[PDB]
Amino acid sequence: KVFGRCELAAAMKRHGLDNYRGYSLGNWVCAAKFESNFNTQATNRNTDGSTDYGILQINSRWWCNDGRTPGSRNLCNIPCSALLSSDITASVNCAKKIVSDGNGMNAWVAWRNRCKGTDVQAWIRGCRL
Ligand SMILES: [Cl-]
Ligand SMILES: [Cl-]
Ligand SMILES: [Cl-]
Ligand SMILES: [Cl-]
Ligand SMILES: [Cl-]
Ligand code: NA
Repeated sequence: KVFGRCELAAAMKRHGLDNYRGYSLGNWVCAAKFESNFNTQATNRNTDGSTDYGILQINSRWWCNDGRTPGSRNLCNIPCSALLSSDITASVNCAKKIVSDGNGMNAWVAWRNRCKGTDVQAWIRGCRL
């Protein structure tokens, strides 16, 4: 599913991400924009052989099981395919664990490089929330 901007903002808020660990909703929308262009089916292989999955490009090295990432963990206790669903529940619940891991949203390199320090409220501007 390719979400609309405000559609995704509303779904993330309903799933409790708004201000989660202090990160306002626009941070999460901005991260999803640059990780996946709001496409739940996005996948991308990493140089180390792991793969990133879903709207927030969650990595099989630590967070989900895809059966082909040697030496990895599955700390969200989910198949990586669950992160591709039209229902964002699994991606949200896993993102909550990731963002609590110590480095906050810096875990998402694209958030650090493209969202951090910017006017992230622009990502939710105009949305009925
Ligand atoms: Cl957009
Ligand atoms: Cl915001
Ligand atoms: Cl594996
Ligand atoms: Cl599995
Ligand atoms: Cl933080
Ligand atoms: Na894994």
